Amino acid sequence: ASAPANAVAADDATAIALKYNQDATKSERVAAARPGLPPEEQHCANCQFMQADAAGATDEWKGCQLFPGKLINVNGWSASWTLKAG
Ligand code: SF4
Repeated sequence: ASAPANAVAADDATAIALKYNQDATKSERVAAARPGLPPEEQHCANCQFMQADAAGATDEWKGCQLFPGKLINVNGWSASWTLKAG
């Protein structure tokens, strides 16, 4: 439940550029509708680019390639998601 001290801020420069919503339920994913899988089934957990092996990862909060020294919620989402197809 509780967010980690280093939660990626939704309003971080990176989160802005990426449109990282932190919550997939509220996420613009619905509109952004990335290819691969329907928006409802998209979140960081399924993201090709996610560093699961983040230095400090935990189940709810994994690392994103572009967001070092913070963690993104696995049930969050951003624009450059891409369904894990590799
Ligand atoms: S690139 Fe992937 S892991 Fe990183 S914030 Fe976007 S959806 Fe999440």
